[PDB]
Amino acid sequence: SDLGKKLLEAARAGQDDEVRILMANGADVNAKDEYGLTPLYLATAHGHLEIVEVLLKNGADVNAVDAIGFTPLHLAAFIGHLEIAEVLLKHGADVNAQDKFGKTAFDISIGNGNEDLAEILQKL
Repeated sequence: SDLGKKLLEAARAGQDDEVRILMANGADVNAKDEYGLTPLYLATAHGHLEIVEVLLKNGADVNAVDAIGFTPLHLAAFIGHLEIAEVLLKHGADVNAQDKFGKTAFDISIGNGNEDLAEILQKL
């Protein structure tokens, strides 16, 4: 909560080393900000691969959703971040998870012309 706020801030700002320190001190990996978002979502939104990997290793929730029902996998599909998608899948991101309008991460990747990301999703 105190450390959760600091963790949300470090994820937003791409502060890799601050994230590692906060993990080492037991910060809430799934802290939520006033927008209802978690460090994993925020780091994914920014393309911060190292921070994503660290959060996942410390138990970050892959099923956390935003206001439209986007999981971090949906967001990675939208932005086209191949490596972040791959690590989310390795940690159990649900390839069948549907947003508010019934779209899977695959659907999102195709809608946003991210062909390479669509391929890794189709494979699973």
